[PDB]
Amino acid sequence: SGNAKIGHPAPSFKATAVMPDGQFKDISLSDYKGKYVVFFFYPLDFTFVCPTEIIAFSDRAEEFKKLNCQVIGASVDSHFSHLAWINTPKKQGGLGPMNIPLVSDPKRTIAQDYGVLKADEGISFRGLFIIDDKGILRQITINDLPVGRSVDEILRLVQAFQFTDKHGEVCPA
Amino acid sequence: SGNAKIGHPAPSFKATAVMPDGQFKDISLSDYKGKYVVFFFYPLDFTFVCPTEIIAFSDRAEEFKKLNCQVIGASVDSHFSHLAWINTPKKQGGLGPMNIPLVSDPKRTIAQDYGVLKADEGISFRGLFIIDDKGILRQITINDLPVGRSVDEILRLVQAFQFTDKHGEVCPA
Ligand SMILES: [Cl-]
Ligand SMILES: [Cl-]
Repeated sequence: SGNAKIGHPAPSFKATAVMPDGQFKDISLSDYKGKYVVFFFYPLDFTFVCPTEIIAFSDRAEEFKKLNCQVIGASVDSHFSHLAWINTPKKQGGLGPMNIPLVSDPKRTIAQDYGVLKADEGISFRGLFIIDDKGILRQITINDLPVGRSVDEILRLVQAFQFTDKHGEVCPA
Repeated sequence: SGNAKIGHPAPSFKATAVMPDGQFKDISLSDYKGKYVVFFFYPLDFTFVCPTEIIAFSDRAEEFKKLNCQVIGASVDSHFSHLAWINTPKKQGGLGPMNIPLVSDPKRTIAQDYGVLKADEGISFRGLFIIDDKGILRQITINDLPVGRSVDEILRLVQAFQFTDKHGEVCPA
C-alpha cells in the first residue's frame, strides 16, 4: 500500500492527535515501539449509513491494552473536526467520547504512505494495519465497507502475531 | 497493491488451473463474472509449520457456493507441482483432494499484479481478495501468517458485500 509492505517497517508518521483526555498532542508511530499498534484509518468521523467503524475499537480499548497493544485511529479530519465530532453524539452521526487517540491527516500525507487514499476524491478507504512491537507492518486490510472490520477477529490476529513472535517453528494451532 | 485497488476492476489474469476433477484448464478471472470470487493467493502448497491455508476453503467450498461465490486458490507452484501436492496427503505437508481450482503462477506475474510478491525472494505473502459479481475488487488482505485467514470471517464479509449491493443506504446492522 503506497509504501506499506508486510514484514517491513510500517511507514512512519508524526501528526497531531486528539488524545482521550482532550489534549492535542503531536505523536509519532515510533513512540509506540515496545508494544503493538492497531492503526485504523477510516474515511470520516461523520457517518450517515453506519456508526463510524473506529468506535467499536474505542469501546473495546481495554482488550487491546491487555494485549500490549495500542489502538490508534486516523482520518483526514483536522484535529478540530475530530474534537468537534467526538463532542457530537453517536446518534447525530458523531463519535461520542473516545478512549483512544485519533490522528489527523488533513494534508492526506499519511493516507498516501499507507496507500488508502481514494483515486478521485480526498478521503480514504477503511485501512487496518497491525504493527508489531518492533514497528514492523504485519497485516494490511483494505475495503470500503462500513462493517469490514471485526474487533474479535483483530484481537485474534494480534494474539496470533504475538504467539508467532514467541514460537515460530510451531503452528499457532 | 501492484495494481489492485479497492472499488476498481480486480487485475485480470488468465492462467492454467488444476480443476477439482483433475483436468488442467486455462481459466480467466472474467469467466466468473456474474458471481463472487474469493481469490486466495498463498506462498507454496508444501508447508512445514501449519496446514496450507487454502485447505480450509476447499473443505468448506460448498458454503461459498451457497453464496454465489467461487473460491479460487493460487500459488507460484506449476500445474505439475499443484497436482503432485494435491496427491500428497496433508500429513506429509501436502494438500490432499481439493474442491476448488488452484491457479499456477510460476512466472509470478499474477503475484505481481496483486502486489503479494516478496521483495527478496520469489514467493508470495498470503493475499486474500474478495471480488464482486461485476469483477470489482472489494477486499484486500495481506499478511505472512499461516493462520491469518478465518473462513467464517470471509463468509461474513461476502454476505456483507452482497447486502451492500442489494441495499446500501441501510446499514448491514
Ligand atoms: Cl467508517
Ligand atoms: Cl499457507
